[PDB]
Amino acid sequence: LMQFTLPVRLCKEIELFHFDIGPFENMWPGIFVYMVHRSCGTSCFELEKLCRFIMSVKKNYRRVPYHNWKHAVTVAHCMYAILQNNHTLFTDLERKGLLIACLCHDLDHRGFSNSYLQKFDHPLAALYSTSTMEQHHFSQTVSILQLEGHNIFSTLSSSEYEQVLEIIRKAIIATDLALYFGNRKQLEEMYQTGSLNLNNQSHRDRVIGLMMTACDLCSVTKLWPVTKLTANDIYAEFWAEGDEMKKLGIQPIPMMDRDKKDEVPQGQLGFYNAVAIPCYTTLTQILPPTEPLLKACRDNLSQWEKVIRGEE
Ligand SMILES: Cc1c(Cl)cc(Cl)c2nc(CCc3nc4cc(Cl)ccc4s3)nn12
Ligand SMILES: [Mg+2]
Ligand SMILES: [Zn+2]
Repeated sequence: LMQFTLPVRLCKEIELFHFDIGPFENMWPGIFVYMVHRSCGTSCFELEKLCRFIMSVKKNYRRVPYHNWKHAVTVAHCMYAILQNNHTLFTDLERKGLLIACLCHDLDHRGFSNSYLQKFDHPLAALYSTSTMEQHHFSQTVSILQLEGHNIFSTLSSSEYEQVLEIIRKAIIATDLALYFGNRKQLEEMYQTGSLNLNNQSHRDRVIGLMMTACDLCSVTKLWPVTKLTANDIYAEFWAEGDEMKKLGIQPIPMMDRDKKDEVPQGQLGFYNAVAIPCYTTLTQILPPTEPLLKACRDNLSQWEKVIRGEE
């Protein structure tokens, strides 16, 4: 009967979409367990195995500016908020699988894109020809699930276990933004022609893929100071990749070229209009209680519009 509790401010604000998990690394495991316990149940996982899993997941994130352990927990918290706001829509295995998938979705990221691994000719690019880093993240997740004392799913049947690992695999693969565009277009058509059916497994898969994009991008749904300071970590990676491209004798795209900092504000506008706003719009159409994500995203677009107008 060992409940996790949070100080009052965190207990109230963790329920909101725009919650920031804060700078105290040591509180992030407890924040995650708190979320598993309320979204899934105190009965979902054996506490000792869950803690051991969380700490090995953490040890397998690297000290990179953006694709780090803080990002993992942040993406899990956005999934927690979606799940808590859409209580009755998700199966017991989905609740179990999706927080784990979010915690694991960038395991062992090096701060480089799929594109950079292909141009560098990294061994992973020969092992996994598409969604290269995402196939790796899922491979690291199965490794950790198979360490002694780390099987958090040990009470599921063979077939339930296979179903949860299949939810996790698909959820992690869906965080490849290259796959997002086509997934969102199909969901838009299905919703607008009324063919969307949440009893159809291949439809559920698409909706979970869209949820994973929404959680992965959730920096654009925070309070503006969080959004703006997170953008600094995102560019610190992209600019390092740009430098590594210049070392291979390749002009990087402007997004990755630190010499073109001036173009960031306009680049953020394209990103909100082409990626983020379409993401949270379709999500809000399918799952109305996720509207606060769309509202926060549009508020951050206006802040980037002010940066261009020289008002910030
Ligand atoms: C906020 C955010 C999240 Cl949450 C996730 C991802 Cl993947 C992401 N990518 C970007 C970069 C968007 C872009 N910047 C630039 C900069 C220039 Cl000079 C030229 C073109 C572009 S296009 N922002 N971003
Ligand atoms: Mg990723
Ligand atoms: Zn991510």
